[PDB]
Amino acid sequence: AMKDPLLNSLIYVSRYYGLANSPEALVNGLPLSDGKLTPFLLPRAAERAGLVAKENRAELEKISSLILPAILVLKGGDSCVLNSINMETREAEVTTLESGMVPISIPLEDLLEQYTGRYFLVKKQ
Repeated sequence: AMKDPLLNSLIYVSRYYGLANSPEALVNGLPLSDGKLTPFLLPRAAERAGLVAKENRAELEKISSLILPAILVLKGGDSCVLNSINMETREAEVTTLESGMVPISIPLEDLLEQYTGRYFLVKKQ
């Protein structure tokens, strides 16, 4: 059972890129907090995966579909992958710690209420 939301989100993106990385490799040599990744460590974890991750600020509806999947920082130390947003149906597709590796649909309103305004742009090295 995965408990680290940022690690779950990073593993999903690594896998989306066909990059095989144990959760172990991704945290190797990093100083975790209460056993978990934080936004401060995530660029170095991404490097260990063969990715580049960079934190940015944007309102949710300003994030381009073109850069997805992105990792959203959510209130309370949580995170998810943003896979897509449909503005017609007002639904977002996200991958959460509870959904594991499976993207799920949620109401856009719900994501807006938890989103902090900060996200990671993730791409291959």
